Amino acid sequence: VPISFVFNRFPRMVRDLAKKMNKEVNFIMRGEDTELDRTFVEEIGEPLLHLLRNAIDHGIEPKEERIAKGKPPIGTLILSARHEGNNVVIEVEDDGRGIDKEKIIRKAIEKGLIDESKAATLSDQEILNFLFVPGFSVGMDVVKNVVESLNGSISIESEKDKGTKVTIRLPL
Ligand SMILES: Oc1cccc(O)c1
Repeated sequence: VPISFVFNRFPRMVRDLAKKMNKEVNFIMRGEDTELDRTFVEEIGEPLLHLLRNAIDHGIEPKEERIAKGKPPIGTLILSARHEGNNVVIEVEDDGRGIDKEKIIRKAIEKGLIDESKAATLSDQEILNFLFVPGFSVGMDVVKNVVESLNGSISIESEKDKGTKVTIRLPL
Protein backbone atom coordinates (compact mmCIF):
# COMPACT_ATOMS: atom_id res chain seq x y z
CA VAL A 1 0.00 0.00 0.00
CA PRO A 2 1.05 3.66 -0.20
CA ILE A 3 1.55 4.92 3.34
CA SER A 4 -0.96 7.71 2.53
CA PHE A 5 -3.73 5.19 3.43
CA VAL A 6 -2.46 5.87 7.02
CA PHE A 7 -1.09 9.41 6.57
CA ASN A 8 -4.38 10.75 5.08
CA ARG A 9 -6.13 10.29 8.41
CA PHE A 10 -3.64 12.38 10.40
CA PRO A 11 -4.55 15.97 9.30
CA ARG A 12 -7.99 15.66 10.84
CA MET A 13 -6.72 13.98 14.03
CA VAL A 14 -3.84 16.50 14.57
CA ARG A 15 -6.27 19.33 13.96
CA ASP A 16 -8.82 17.91 16.44
CA LEU A 17 -6.08 17.33 19.01
CA ALA A 18 -4.64 20.83 18.52
CA LYS A 19 -8.13 22.31 18.96
CA LYS A 20 -8.76 20.23 22.15
CA MET A 21 -5.37 21.28 23.61
CA ASN A 22 -5.74 24.95 22.56
CA LYS A 23 -2.54 24.65 20.53
CA GLU A 24 -1.49 26.17 17.21
CA VAL A 25 0.28 23.52 15.03
CA ASN A 26 1.76 23.72 11.54
CA PHE A 27 1.42 20.11 10.39
CA ILE A 28 3.39 18.92 7.40
CA MET A 29 3.39 15.51 5.76
CA ARG A 30 6.08 14.36 3.32
CA GLY A 31 6.80 11.11 1.40
CA GLU A 32 3.12 9.97 1.51
CA ASP A 33 3.79 8.06 -1.82
CA THR A 34 6.07 5.70 0.08
CA GLU A 35 4.83 2.16 -0.43
CA LEU A 36 5.13 -0.79 1.96
CA ASP A 37 3.50 -4.15 2.86
CA ARG A 38 -0.16 -4.06 3.84
CA THR A 39 0.64 -5.70 7.20
CA PHE A 40 2.70 -2.62 8.07
CA VAL A 41 0.05 -0.08 7.02
CA GLU A 42 -2.61 -1.90 9.06
CA GLU A 43 -0.45 -1.79 12.24
CA ILE A 44 1.66 1.40 11.98
CA GLY A 45 -1.34 3.77 12.43
CA GLU A 46 -1.80 3.53 16.18
CA PRO A 47 1.93 3.97 17.16
CA LEU A 48 2.21 6.97 14.83
CA LEU A 49 -0.95 8.48 16.28
CA HIS A 50 0.53 8.14 19.77
CA LEU A 51 3.70 9.89 18.66
CA LEU A 52 1.71 12.71 17.04
CA ARG A 53 -0.35 13.09 20.24
CA ASN A 54 2.80 13.22 22.34
CA ALA A 55 4.37 15.93 20.11
CA ILE A 56 1.22 18.09 20.35
CA ASP A 57 0.61 17.57 24.09
CA HIS A 58 4.12 17.49 25.64
CA GLY A 59 6.20 18.93 22.79
CA ILE A 60 4.79 21.93 21.02
CA GLU A 61 4.50 24.96 23.32
CA PRO A 62 1.57 27.44 23.09
CA LYS A 63 2.17 30.34 20.74
CA GLU A 64 2.60 32.87 23.60
CA GLU A 65 5.24 30.64 25.25
CA ARG A 66 7.04 30.22 21.90
CA ILE A 67 6.97 34.02 21.39
CA ALA A 68 8.36 34.62 24.94
CA LYS A 69 11.26 32.24 24.22
CA GLY A 70 11.98 33.80 20.78
CA LYS A 71 10.78 30.87 18.69
CA PRO A 72 8.71 31.04 15.45
CA PRO A 73 5.26 31.59 17.02
CA ILE A 74 3.50 28.53 15.62
CA GLY A 75 5.12 25.11 16.31
CA THR A 76 5.86 22.72 13.41
CA LEU A 77 5.13 18.99 13.35
CA ILE A 78 6.67 17.02 10.40
CA LEU A 79 5.66 13.48 9.61
CA SER A 80 7.77 11.90 6.89
CA ALA A 81 8.31 8.60 5.14
CA ARG A 82 11.11 7.52 2.77
CA HIS A 83 12.84 4.40 1.49
CA GLU A 84 16.29 3.55 2.83
CA GLY A 85 17.62 0.40 1.15
CA ASN A 86 14.88 -2.21 1.62
CA ASN A 87 13.79 -0.41 4.79
CA VAL A 88 11.20 2.31 5.20
CA VAL A 89 12.09 5.15 7.59
CA ILE A 90 9.23 7.11 9.24
CA GLU A 91 10.06 10.27 11.22
CA VAL A 92 7.92 12.38 13.51
CA GLU A 93 9.75 15.66 14.20
CA ASP A 94 8.61 18.68 16.28
CA ASP A 95 10.34 22.00 17.10
CA GLY A 96 8.85 22.06 20.63
CA ARG A 97 10.27 22.07 24.14
CA GLY A 98 12.20 18.81 23.77
CA ILE A 99 12.64 16.08 26.43
CA ASP A 100 14.12 17.21 29.79
CA LYS A 101 17.06 14.80 30.27
CA GLU A 102 17.66 16.02 33.81
CA LYS A 103 14.08 15.09 34.68
CA ILE A 104 14.66 11.63 33.21
CA ILE A 105 17.69 11.14 35.39
CA ARG A 106 15.87 12.31 38.51
CA LYS A 107 12.98 9.91 37.83
CA ALA A 108 15.35 7.04 37.08
CA ILE A 109 17.11 7.64 40.43
CA GLU A 110 13.78 7.87 42.23
CA LYS A 111 12.71 4.56 40.66
CA GLY A 112 15.97 2.93 41.91
CA LEU A 113 17.12 2.16 38.34
CA ILE A 114 20.53 3.98 38.65
CA ASP A 115 22.54 5.77 41.35
CA GLU A 116 23.76 9.36 41.19
CA SER A 117 27.40 8.40 40.42
CA LYS A 118 26.47 6.29 37.38
CA ALA A 119 24.07 9.00 36.12
CA ALA A 120 26.93 11.52 35.68
CA THR A 121 28.57 9.62 32.76
CA LEU A 122 25.48 8.48 30.86
CA SER A 123 25.34 9.49 27.22
CA ASP A 124 22.29 11.25 25.78
CA GLN A 125 21.11 8.07 24.07
CA GLU A 126 21.36 6.02 27.28
CA ILE A 127 19.33 8.72 29.03
CA LEU A 128 16.62 8.80 26.35
CA ASN A 129 16.51 4.97 26.43
CA PHE A 130 14.92 5.26 29.88
CA LEU A 131 11.76 6.35 28.13
CA PHE A 132 11.38 2.84 26.68
CA VAL A 133 11.41 1.23 30.16
CA PRO A 134 7.85 -0.14 30.61
CA GLY A 135 5.86 2.73 32.38
CA PHE A 136 8.80 4.89 32.99
CA SER A 137 6.84 8.00 31.98
CA VAL A 138 4.46 9.18 27.35
CA GLY A 139 3.82 5.56 26.34
CA MET A 140 7.17 5.11 24.56
CA ASP A 141 7.37 1.49 25.81
CA VAL A 142 3.98 0.60 24.14
CA VAL A 143 5.02 2.34 20.89
CA LYS A 144 8.21 0.29 21.07
CA ASN A 145 6.32 -2.96 21.61
CA VAL A 146 4.26 -2.43 18.47
CA VAL A 147 7.27 -1.42 16.31
CA GLU A 148 9.06 -4.52 17.60
CA SER A 149 6.16 -6.83 16.77
CA LEU A 150 6.71 -5.48 13.17
CA ASN A 151 10.46 -6.29 13.42
CA GLY A 152 11.22 -2.57 13.33
CA SER A 153 13.48 -0.39 15.47
CA ILE A 154 12.82 2.96 17.05
CA SER A 155 15.06 5.81 18.18
CA ILE A 156 14.58 9.14 19.81
CA GLU A 157 16.63 12.34 19.68
CA SER A 158 15.75 15.39 21.66
CA GLU A 159 17.29 18.53 22.95
CA LYS A 160 15.84 20.95 25.47
CA ASP A 161 14.01 23.89 23.75
CA LYS A 162 15.02 22.48 20.34
CA GLY A 163 12.55 19.66 19.88
CA THR A 164 12.21 15.98 19.36
CA LYS A 165 12.65 13.47 16.55
CA VAL A 166 11.36 9.92 16.75
CA THR A 167 12.49 7.62 13.90
CA ILE A 168 10.95 4.23 13.10
CA ARG A 169 12.79 1.86 10.78
CA LEU A 170 10.71 -0.96 9.24
CA PRO A 171 11.88 -3.96 7.14
CA LEU A 172 10.82 -4.99 3.55
O1 LIG B 1 7.92 16.34 21.58
C1 LIG B 1 7.85 15.13 22.18
C2 LIG B 1 7.98 15.04 23.55
C3 LIG B 1 7.82 13.81 24.15
C4 LIG B 1 7.61 12.66 23.40
C5 LIG B 1 7.41 12.76 22.02
O2 LIG B 1 7.24 11.63 21.26
C6 LIG B 1 7.51 14.02 21.42
